[PDB]
Amino acid sequence: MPLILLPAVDVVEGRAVRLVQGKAGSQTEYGSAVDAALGWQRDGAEWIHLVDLDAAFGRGSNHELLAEVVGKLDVQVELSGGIRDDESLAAALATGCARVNVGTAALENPQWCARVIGEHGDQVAVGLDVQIIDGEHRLRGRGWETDGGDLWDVLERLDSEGCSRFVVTDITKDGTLGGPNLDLLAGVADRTDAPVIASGGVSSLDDLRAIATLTHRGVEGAIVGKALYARRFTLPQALAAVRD
Ligand SMILES: NC(=O)c1ncn([C@@H]2O[C@H](COP(=O)(O)O)[C@@H](O)[C@H]2O)c1NCNCC(O)[C@H](O)[C@H](O)COP(=O)(O)O
Repeated sequence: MPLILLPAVDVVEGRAVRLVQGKAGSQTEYGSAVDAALGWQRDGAEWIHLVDLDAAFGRGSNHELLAEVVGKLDVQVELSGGIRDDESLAAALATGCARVNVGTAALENPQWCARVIGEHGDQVAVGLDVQIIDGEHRLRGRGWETDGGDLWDVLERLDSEGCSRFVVTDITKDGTLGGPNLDLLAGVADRTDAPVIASGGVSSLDDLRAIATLTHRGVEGAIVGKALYARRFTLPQALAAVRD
């Protein structure tokens, strides 16, 4: 089965934006979130990775707009950002999205996260936001502002709890067009039976072909942000590339 592509729509104040390594001063803007989402759908997206960046950064919410976007889309939505308790989880799922991602909550409230995993199964994936410094793989929460512990210990815990799916980002590569971290992706995929979704750094069609070589090891999909918005390549080119 080919690598699934998930065009990203990261939302700040109703707008589709990109950042370089999550920094405030690096923001590029690409029109309304709804137009971005419908545009990728028109180009053939099977999935949209829809993120509330304001919620992720704890500075506000785009929930009502995101609910409208999910409602308007025919294709499947992976919704993320600020899902950290029973209210926010239920509100996300009530949009009718295909699944959600929790990130910070896996680091800060492992007990809640385990119970959510146990009751929601395939509708909840966990985002692992990784920073590697001197070979030390650390997780980051709260818009990458906090340390969330050792990647490998947390990965094993979530795997033992029956976590359905992992979304793995190298925060150093995110929004850089510097290429994906194939070693990190393989490392995670080899240490869980759960499918892995690659996120961050894709810069070319060759980058997608490289990720596609990991599909047999557990890398089921790839989230693509900047490369699409910055027009490095088109979605149909990308869809064709993961098959060639
Ligand atoms: N500093 C940040 O950018 C950031 N801070 C938090 N998030 C996201 O918030 C969501 C969970 O929020 P919670 O911590 O659970 O409240 C997770 O999906 C987490 O990745 C962040 N990123 C969310 N956006 C993910 C992408 O970066 C995008 O989906 C593409 O993969 C871009 O990569 P590319 O432009 O290099 O292609």
